[PDB]
Amino acid sequence: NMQWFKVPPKIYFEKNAVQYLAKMPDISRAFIVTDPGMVKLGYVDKVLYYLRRRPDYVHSEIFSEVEPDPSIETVMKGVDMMRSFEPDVIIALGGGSPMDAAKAMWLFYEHPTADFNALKQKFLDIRKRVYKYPKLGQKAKFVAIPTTSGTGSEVTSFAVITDKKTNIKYPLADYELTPDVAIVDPQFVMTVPKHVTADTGMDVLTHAIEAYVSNMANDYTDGLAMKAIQLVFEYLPRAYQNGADELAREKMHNASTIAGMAFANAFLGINHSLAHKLGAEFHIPHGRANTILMPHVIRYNAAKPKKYFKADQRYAEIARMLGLPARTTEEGVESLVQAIIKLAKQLDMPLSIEACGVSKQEFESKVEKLAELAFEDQCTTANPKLPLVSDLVHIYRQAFKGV
Amino acid sequence: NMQWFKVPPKIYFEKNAVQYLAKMPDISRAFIVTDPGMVKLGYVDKVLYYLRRRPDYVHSEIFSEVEPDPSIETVMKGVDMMRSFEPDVIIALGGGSPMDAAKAMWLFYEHPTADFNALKQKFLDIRKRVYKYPKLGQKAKFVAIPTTSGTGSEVTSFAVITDKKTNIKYPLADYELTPDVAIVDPQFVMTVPKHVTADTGMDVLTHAIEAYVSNMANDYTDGLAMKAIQLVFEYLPRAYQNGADELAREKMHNASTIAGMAFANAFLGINHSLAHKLGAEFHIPHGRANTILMPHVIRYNAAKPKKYFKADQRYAEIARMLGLPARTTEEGVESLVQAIIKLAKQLDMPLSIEACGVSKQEFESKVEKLAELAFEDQCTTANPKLPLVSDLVHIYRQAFKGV
Ligand SMILES: [Zn+2]
Ligand SMILES: [Zn+2]
Repeated sequence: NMQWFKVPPKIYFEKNAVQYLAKMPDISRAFIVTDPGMVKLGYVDKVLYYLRRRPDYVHSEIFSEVEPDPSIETVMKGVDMMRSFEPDVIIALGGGSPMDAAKAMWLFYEHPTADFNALKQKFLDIRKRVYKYPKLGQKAKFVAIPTTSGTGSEVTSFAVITDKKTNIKYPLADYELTPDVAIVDPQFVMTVPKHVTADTGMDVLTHAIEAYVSNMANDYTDGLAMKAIQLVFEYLPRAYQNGADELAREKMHNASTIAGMAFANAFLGINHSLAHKLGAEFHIPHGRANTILMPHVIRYNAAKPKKYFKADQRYAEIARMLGLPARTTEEGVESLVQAIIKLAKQLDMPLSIEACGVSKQEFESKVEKLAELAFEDQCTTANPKLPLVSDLVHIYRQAFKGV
Repeated sequence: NMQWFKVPPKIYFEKNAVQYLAKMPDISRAFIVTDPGMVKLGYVDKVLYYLRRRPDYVHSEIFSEVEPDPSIETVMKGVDMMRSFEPDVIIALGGGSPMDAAKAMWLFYEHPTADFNALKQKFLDIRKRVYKYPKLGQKAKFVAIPTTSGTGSEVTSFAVITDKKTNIKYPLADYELTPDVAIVDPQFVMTVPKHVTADTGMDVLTHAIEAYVSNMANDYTDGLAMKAIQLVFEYLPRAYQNGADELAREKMHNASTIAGMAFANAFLGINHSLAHKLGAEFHIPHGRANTILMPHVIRYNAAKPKKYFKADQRYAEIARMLGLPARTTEEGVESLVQAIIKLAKQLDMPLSIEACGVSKQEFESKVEKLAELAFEDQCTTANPKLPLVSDLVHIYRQAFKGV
């Protein structure tokens, strides 16, 4: 009946936070996990530069062959290199893919006695307050360095790896995979194109709102989630209109992590469940799908359940702090909805599934399937109210019309 | 030029959070550091109860001879017992005194090669972003369990130990003393008398406000500080009027830790500097002294410096979020001041140094001394603007009249 709050014990941020790698104690062998993109932009060179500046010599190995939605094959390939190389630090540089991929290798590197076939079956129960295999004695430290703003994976214990010969998406639980250090350096976000600045920027906002109305929300996550929401409405338009705006980028990158610290402990809701499946089926970007769904999900969650429920009031708290009309809970909710629609328009994002290129026959033929899968999504468990599959169908249909 | 944010990697909270000690992995020998008060209330029995419920036998040693403002003699006495007992977990149960005392023993237990005479001279530079002696390989885990709401010491790396044959107060730096686990259980706060509920409750508010206008404030600490401020204005009156109010106690205990997470990284200001010396000289309780000074310190810090300064605007942000009139920065500031005066009155607290029993001759004879010492206080370094000793004299004089 108790609750817990967990984050990386050290988060370094502001520009050139990456320079900590020149100061970080007790590291002689670094295993860098990333993708070809970060290598292309010389971001890996940036990391290696500060390791060279250490008084003692540092041997480094690079693992760049990481694909979106990392597979087990990719993981075990990395583990094999790690076991021969034996790093005392693992540096995950990139988006959610290299982050989750690196976390997975870290697990099997530290626990050679672990089997993936076993992990496939055991599921993440978000009611549990202790890891079966927590961090006790590890041979390598884990440093997360996100390059988007963002997934906030640099503060979570969540690692997901796809199977391919099945294609089921498996979250890895029982093992504690929270990074030892998170380096939130905005210099890595400077180059992000504007249409994904908008996508990733709205996922941060979705993470924070969902974390705030989650049935796991607490005093510790509430303040962080609220702050994240504030920062997005303040600087995401600026970051979009001008990606050279250093202040706007610094704020969004922090908001991404702060939103992460909230949902790492409070989890999410059906918005991500609905977006997971909608985006995988029609190849719609994650944050783009979240924006289309948000107006309709908030209205559903705000609807007092058929009959202690507070989701409607909590949505109004966000409006009230945003300085929006919330004299009553009902209008406060709709104010928040309208603010999000305005923002979405500023970022030139679609506001319907139909606007994305999806037919109405292509959609109606898949809606029952996605609704059922969405319900099955782990994130549904933390939604302020457990929905019927029919509730998710209705939301999807409203989302197709748009708003 | 980078910044960092650090907290205990695991914070357990809500009622019966102490039950984690039955689940906490890899502990066979517990060294409990506390004071006679916690033993009297059976709080130590509560801790020992859950250690017994572990599958494996747990040998426990208790160290209760801890006095307010712990001395080095107390520390080295504890270390000697630890070295013979060899605990794999240290449990600090109590207020700031047993917490700081336990942290100090932990240092010398883990680092037998450390000298206090050496630590006396090296000072806490709050510009540094790496510990000279961080947590790498420790033979004992540190569990902090606060019983007041509170000092928030259960999340800081700050340990202070008095000398007596000198009586200089020495913060211990270079060594990383952040607890591995913080257990914020409101069952330990239920019995706190109401006049100290008010004192400790207002110190939380002082920690949060100072952390928010500190020159070290950042996106991560701002959200936490703001949340803390909200919780106090909402539940501190309730906690005062009725100490059996379980919700009010749970909220204040969380607010204490959340305020801690903010100032652990953002530090404080002259309010604590002024309160440290005022309280040590006239034996005025910490939070009681902070309340008398706050109206006058906020007005000073809000005053635009003689000539990027934002302290005035940030004070108004607190008023605005509190729903107070802040149409302009100037009135927003004064609104916050008035809200604090109202609160102080609800808690039946004094509003002047004279109201505490201090004469006007007893005061005027000491004011230069305290002002000079206040300036010298470490906390002054993080104040939004560096004050002259004369500025601190004026504040002290305004505080004597009251408001
Ligand atoms: Zn997301
Ligand atoms: Zn204090």
